[PDB]
Amino acid sequence: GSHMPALPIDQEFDCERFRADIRATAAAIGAPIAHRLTDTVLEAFRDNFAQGATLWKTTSQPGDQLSYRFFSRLKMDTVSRAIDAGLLDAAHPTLAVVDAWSSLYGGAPVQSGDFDAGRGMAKTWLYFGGLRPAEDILTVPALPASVQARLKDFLALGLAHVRFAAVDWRHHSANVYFRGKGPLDTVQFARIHALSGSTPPAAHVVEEVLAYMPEDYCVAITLDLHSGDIERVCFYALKVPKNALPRIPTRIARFLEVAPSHDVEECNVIGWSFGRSGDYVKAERSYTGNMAEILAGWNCFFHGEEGRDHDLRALH
Ligand SMILES: *[C@@](O)(Cc1ccc(O)cc1)C(=O)O
Repeated sequence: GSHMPALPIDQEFDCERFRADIRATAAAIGAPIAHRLTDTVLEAFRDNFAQGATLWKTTSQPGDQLSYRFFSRLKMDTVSRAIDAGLLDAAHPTLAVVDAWSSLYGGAPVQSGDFDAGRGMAKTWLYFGGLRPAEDILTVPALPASVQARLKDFLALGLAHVRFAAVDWRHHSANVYFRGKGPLDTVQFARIHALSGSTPPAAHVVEEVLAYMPEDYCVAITLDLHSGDIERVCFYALKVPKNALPRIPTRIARFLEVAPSHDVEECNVIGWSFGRSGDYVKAERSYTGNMAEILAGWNCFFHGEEGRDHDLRALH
């Protein structure tokens, strides 16, 4: 239009440019778009995106959603806000576990938000504020007996501290984020992979995941919140530079190429997800608000850096 403003090219979060980039990136990777829903998310959580690290995610699954996420600096009840805005059932059965988890340690945990371009509110992510004993997370009364039962299987693998938990609002499951004292080796990999029910992989799949883990490693476990079944596990490598990337699916290569990053220090994340329904690769990519800074503040370890958790080692 005859004096329509140019979308900025600088680093600072701009909401109108975000809307355009969500649309462009969904199109670029062949993902679905929900215009109205996307506008509702952007209106409800504008400040969260502005003040946190806003970033992208997808998986190598064909046609999978283009997701967009805020990692929070502004601490507030994002779940209540989601419900106010019409983005989440007020009767969702996972609300009780999310409130329990959020209320721990006198309310220290901080919620972040994970959305899909085609489907709206996807996940609520909880940073718990340090290395929490797995017990504290897996034995809140809101969790049924069959979920709390899994505690002992985790402790038996030396997966004894939890750093994050992410509730999936379509599937009444949670991804629980552990840090193990490593190095991660072949046998520890196999014992973790075995939880998923996935067919054992060839030796080079494992060798490659092991080459990209920090010494003290982060692994997410997908837990059905009714049955306690484990569907999936996922091993993460954070801030992998483009010239050091592992072998990736062409869909992930495309994603990393087309999704824009405006951060001073670019941040790509690669997850190797293994699961009974099929393996895949997850990718995340920085957009605005300094993803790397948030992750370092959480005491995450970056590819190529020392990767030793001293506090953890004093506890084990
Ligand atoms: C894990 O790698 C989990 C993880 C994965 C992606 C992002 O962005 C943050 C955290 C960890 O280091 O705790």
